[PDB]
Amino acid sequence: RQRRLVLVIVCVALLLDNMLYMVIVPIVPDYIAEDVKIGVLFASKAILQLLVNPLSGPFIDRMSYDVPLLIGLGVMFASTVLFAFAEDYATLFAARSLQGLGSAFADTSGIAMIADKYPEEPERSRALGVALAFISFGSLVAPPFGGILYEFAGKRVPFLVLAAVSLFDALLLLAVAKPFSAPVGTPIHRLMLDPYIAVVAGALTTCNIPLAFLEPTIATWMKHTMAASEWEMGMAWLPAFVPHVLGVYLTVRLAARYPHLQWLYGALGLAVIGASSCIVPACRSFAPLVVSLCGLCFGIALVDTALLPTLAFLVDVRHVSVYGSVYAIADISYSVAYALGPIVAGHIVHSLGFEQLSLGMGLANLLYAPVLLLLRNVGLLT
Repeated sequence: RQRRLVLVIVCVALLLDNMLYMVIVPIVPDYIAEDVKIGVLFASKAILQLLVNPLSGPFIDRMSYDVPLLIGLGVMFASTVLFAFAEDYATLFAARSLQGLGSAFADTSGIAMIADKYPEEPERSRALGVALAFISFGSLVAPPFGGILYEFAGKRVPFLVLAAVSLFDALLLLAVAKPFSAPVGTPIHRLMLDPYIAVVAGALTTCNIPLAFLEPTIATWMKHTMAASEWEMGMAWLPAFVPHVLGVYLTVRLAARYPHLQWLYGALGLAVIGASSCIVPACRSFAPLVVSLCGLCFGIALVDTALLPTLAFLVDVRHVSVYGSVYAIADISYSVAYALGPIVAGHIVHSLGFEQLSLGMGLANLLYAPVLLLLRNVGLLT
């Protein structure tokens, strides 16, 4: 028990958190439906994640990661009960913005708590891997079932049930950890100018471009002239979970036998992601495409559970020992591709076609692994 009971509560608060940013995409254009106006609504979540994260950086490391987590959970509960009482454009826009703010306040605090409660070499990696696996189980296998549940019942009862469950989890966390009972960190604008952190931030912002750009342009490529039914459009990302957990487990296991090596895994993951992005075109069948998607999803875990604890290690070694405003920088890095995707992907696909942007993403991905080589002396720093 002890610290382990908190980890389960935080992890579940992230599984249901990622369920909602991706169960509303197929629901939006059943009400409003000239296509540029609907693009901004889908980009509202990531836009607010860039204008609140720098302001919420120093906020997190000032009151021990509890009040920000509770604030984020409350805001997201408020935003969940608003998606089910909405039919017009403005209400959905406001709900999406509130969801983005709640994510920006909650995910960083949860990751910081997980990193703080497990200070050690062989346990922090395991905790972060568990958190990432719980995130992936909510982000990659849930929306297929949520779509069927909405098609059967609707959008009122399930969303209210989700809000009730989120409130239950928040109340459980409040009862377990009591914040209302009787170290100056490094600011972001000076933490950014670190040669050993900018590379990691760039790798994080580069390893997430293919996921942000494949959606929502993969459906119009599946249905267009290649034998696409309706099941194999929502069931094309579900068999993409086993490689992810396998990669997370493999990287966590290999991070213990070899302690020094924490850049080779990132380079290999980036290479795999680039190769998968390059090979995703030119597959005139469902099975090769789903295999390429499997490889693409597997490559991301290698980068994630090899460059996520590296930030904590660096901020502990050559800075002050507070775990905040660093995962905020990581979140800023991660929330740029998702902001740039649903607005530029359609234009790029219409102009150059779904055969050159994929190679461009692959070439960009295979141009940073050499850059990730300036992380060879980490662990020797004194």
